[PDB]
Amino acid sequence: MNTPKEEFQDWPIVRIAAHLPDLIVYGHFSPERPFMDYFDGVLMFVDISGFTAMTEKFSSAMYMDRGAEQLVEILNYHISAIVEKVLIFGGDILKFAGDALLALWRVERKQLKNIITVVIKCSLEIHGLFETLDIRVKIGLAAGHISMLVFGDETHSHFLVIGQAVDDVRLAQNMAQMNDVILSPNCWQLCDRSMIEIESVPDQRAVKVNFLKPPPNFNFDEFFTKCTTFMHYYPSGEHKNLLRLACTLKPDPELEMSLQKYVMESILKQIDNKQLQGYLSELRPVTIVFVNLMFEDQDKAEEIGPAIQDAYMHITSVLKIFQGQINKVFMFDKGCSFLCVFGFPGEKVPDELTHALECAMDIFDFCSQVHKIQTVSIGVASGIVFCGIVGHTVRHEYTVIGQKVNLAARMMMYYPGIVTCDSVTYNGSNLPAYFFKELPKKVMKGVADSGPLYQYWGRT
Ligand SMILES: Nc1ncnc2c1ncn2[C@@H]1O[C@H](COP(=O)(O)CP(=O)(O)OP(=O)(O)O)[C@@H](O)[C@H]1O
Ligand SMILES: Nc1nc(Cl)cc(N(Cc2cccs2)C2CC2)n1
Ligand SMILES: [Ca+2]
Ligand SMILES: [Cl-]
Repeated sequence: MNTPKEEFQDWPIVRIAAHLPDLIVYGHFSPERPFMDYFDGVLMFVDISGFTAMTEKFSSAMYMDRGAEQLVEILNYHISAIVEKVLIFGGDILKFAGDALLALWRVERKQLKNIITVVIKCSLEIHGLFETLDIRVKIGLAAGHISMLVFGDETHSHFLVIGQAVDDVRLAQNMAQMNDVILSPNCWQLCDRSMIEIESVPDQRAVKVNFLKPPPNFNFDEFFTKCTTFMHYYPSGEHKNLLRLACTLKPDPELEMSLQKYVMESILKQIDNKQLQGYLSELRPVTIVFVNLMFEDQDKAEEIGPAIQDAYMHITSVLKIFQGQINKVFMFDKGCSFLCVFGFPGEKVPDELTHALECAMDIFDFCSQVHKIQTVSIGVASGIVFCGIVGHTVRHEYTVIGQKVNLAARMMMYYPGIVTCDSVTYNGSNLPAYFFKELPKKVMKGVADSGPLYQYWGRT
C-alpha cells in the first residue's frame, strides 16, 4: 500500500498568513476593539538606505517600462535574504514599511539577556550578507516591556507595538552610520556584557556593537538550541525544514475570517487567484496623505488605545467616501501615523487631488477633537511611487516606496498642527489659490529639491 509524498501546503489561509506575524496568526485574542496585551521582548529594526533613490531612477526610459518589475525583483532579492535570517534566528517579522522591517523575539523576562545575544548574532550576520546597487543597512536593537494594540472595525483590523522599547529601537537604528548595529540603553543594560564588545555613541547612552567575543566554552549552535526552548513557534521536528510554522496552517474558516481583516481586498483577490500576480507591482501616480496623531509625553498605552480606535473609525469612513486606503500604520516618539494612499489598484479617479485635500481636512478637524490627541499634522504629496509586495514568499506585505512618501512624512513632522501639500497637489487641485497659504521653505533632513510647499487653509 503506497505512501505518496507532500502535505499540501498552499491553502488560502496559508497565503493570507504570509502577510502577518505570528503575534497575530497565533494570537487567539478577543475581537473587542481596542484590544491591548503586554509582554516582554527584544526588537530589531532593520532599515535599508537607498531604495528610495533607486525608485526614482527606475522610472527613467532606460528601464523600458519595466522599472516596477525590476525594482521589486532587486528589492526582494535583498530583503528576502534578511527575512530568512530573521526567521532562522527565531524572530517574528511584525511589519514591513517600504525598505524597512521591524522584528520581535517575544520571551519571558528571564530570557531577555540570552535572547539579546541571539539577536546580536543575527544582526551581525545580516551585515555580513551585504558585500555586494548602492545601499546601506542600519540596525537598531531594543529590549523591555512591549504592549500590543489591536484596533479596527468589524471588517478591518490593524496592530501596533507600543512603549519605550519601541521608541528606543527606532532611536537606536537612526544613530547607526552605514552598516552599524546600535543597542538601546536598556538593551545594553540587560545584555551579556562579557560577550559583547561595544563603544560610546557621542551625546548618547546608546552603544555600537563592535564584536561578539564569546568565552572558550561557548558554542553558538548549542546556545541557540537552548534558547529555542523558550521560542513557542520555532519550526522543529518533522517541520524543522520550514521557515515558519504558519506554513502548516490548515483551513479553519473562523481563523481565516479573523486574519483576512488585516489584509487589503486587492491582495485577497490575488490570493484567491482572481487577479494576476504581477498586477500589484507598479510605479503608479498616487497621492499620499500621511496623518500624524501626537499624544502627550505622560500618556500611557491604555489611554492611547481608545484614542487611536476613535480616530481610526473616522479615518476609515472618510477614506471610504473619498476613495482612499490605509496602506500602513506606525507608532514611535508619541506619534501614531497613518500612511494613506489615493489612486491605487481600482480607486483611480480624475478629481483625486481635490479629494485627498478635502479628506485630509476632514480627518484633521475630526481627529483634533478626539480626547487625548494633542496635535494632528497631515502631509499631502503627489507623484510616482512604487507599490508592491515586499519580502519573502513566506513573509511579505504590500507597501509603497518613493520620494513623495518620504516628503509627505517629512512635511507632517516639520509642519506640525496643520495640513500641508506639495506643488503637484496644489497646482493640480480644482481649488482656488486662497484655499492655500505658501509656506516658508524648511531645510528637511533627507530631502532636497523639494519645491514650494503649501498649507491647505480651507474654504474659510
Ligand atoms: N518606516 C519607518 N518607520 C520608522 N522610521 C523610519 C522609517 N523610514 C525611515 N525612518 C526613520 O527616519 C530616519 C531617516 O530615514 P530617511 O533618511 O529620511 C530615509 P532612509 O530610511 O535612510 O533611506 P531610503 O528612503 O532609501 O530608504 C531613519 O533613519 C529612521 O529612523
Ligand atoms: N509601532 C509600530 N508597530 C509596528 Cl508593528 C510597526 C511599526 N513600525 C514603525 C517603527 C519602527 C521602529 C520602531 S516602530 C515599523 C513598520 C515600520 N511601528
Ligand atoms: Ca529606509
Ligand atoms: Cl522569497
